[PDB]
Amino acid sequence: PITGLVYDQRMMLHHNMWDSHHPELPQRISRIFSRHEELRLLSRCHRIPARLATEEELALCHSSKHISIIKSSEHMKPRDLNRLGDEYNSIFISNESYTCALLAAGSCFNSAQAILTGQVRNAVAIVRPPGHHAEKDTACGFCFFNTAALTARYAQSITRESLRVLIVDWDVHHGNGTQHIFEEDDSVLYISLHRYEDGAFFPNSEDANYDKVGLGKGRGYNVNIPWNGGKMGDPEYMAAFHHLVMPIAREFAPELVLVSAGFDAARGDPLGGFQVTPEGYAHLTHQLMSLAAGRVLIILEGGYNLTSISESMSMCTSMLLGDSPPSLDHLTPLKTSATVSINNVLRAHAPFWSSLR
Ligand SMILES: Cc1[nH]c2ccccc2c1CCNCc1ccc(/C=C/C(=O)NO)cc1
Ligand SMILES: [K+]
Ligand SMILES: [K+]
Ligand SMILES: [Zn+2]
Repeated sequence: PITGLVYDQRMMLHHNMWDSHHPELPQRISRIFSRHEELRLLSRCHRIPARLATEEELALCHSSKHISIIKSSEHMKPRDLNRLGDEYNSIFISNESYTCALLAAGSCFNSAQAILTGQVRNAVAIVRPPGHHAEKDTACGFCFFNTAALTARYAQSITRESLRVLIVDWDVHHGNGTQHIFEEDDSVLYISLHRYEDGAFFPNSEDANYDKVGLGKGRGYNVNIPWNGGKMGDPEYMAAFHHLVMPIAREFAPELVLVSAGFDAARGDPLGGFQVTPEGYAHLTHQLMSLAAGRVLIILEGGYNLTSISESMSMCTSMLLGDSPPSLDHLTPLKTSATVSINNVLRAHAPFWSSLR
């Protein structure tokens, strides 16, 4: 019945030297942590310690070349930090970046470890920098290493090779890194809900479209739910969970649920442009809690409204603590394009999941 929570203010050291007003702020995790305390949530949680991930552990998903390059930034002058950052898409690097990335990954490892050994049932991870944009061989979208993808591989390493892990990505952006890493894998099911706008939205690749269902023996284990036609919210995401996410999740029957929990699809986020409410995230969380005997780990990704992400992630923790879900309203009607999007995904994954038809 116990809920774990990991947070370490050392992960605030990662910062943008040239634009201190960059959205991926250090206070993102501190504000969220503060909110948990204000709402009597932190006290009801078991504090899981943070730790450094090992280079051995990074190698579960990342090439040795990529690891060494990011690792070397620890001892770089500001000038070389700048040039290294410009070699990636949307990446800023400081001398503490590599360490914070290791702490973020290491924190989720211990959190995953605590769950699988029954030390806790579920857990929240207030970490930064994010990870789902990080590829095997490169950094991208404020991400250095793919925390979620590494946590899945880590979880399998301390249990069994074929441990069925479901990764749900409700960050408003597509987790391009997490998809590519498990694209041929059937042990790790990847489901992502993301604003798409026919490729006109970060990370601007058609890899995020509904027709990308996986490769080889991984066919059907990659579920892209791409939104088109502007602002989406609770009605759309609940409908997506009702008819796609949860039915596919039950058939897959995961033994561990990892949530790439960005909160930029939240109401009030300057980047996402969506309007998912804290009550909405609570119900998303609650639905996922019915899977894998409640073994759920909520990992922070994006989210750039300090009030929105503090209120939203706190709601998720409240649900994990077993609290009653708040009242959800105005779930009807949906934007028409949302129904169309869900219908395209259903059509695409109908051959692989009988629970859809
Ligand atoms: C959004 C933003 N504000 C800035 C301020 C200074 C420097 C770069 C920036 C950027 C990045 C612009 N590149 C495009 C881009 C890249 C990444 C993202 C967010 C992705 C994300 O965090 N997903 O979880 C959004 C837009
Ligand atoms: K996503
Ligand atoms: K997969
Ligand atoms: Zn995002």
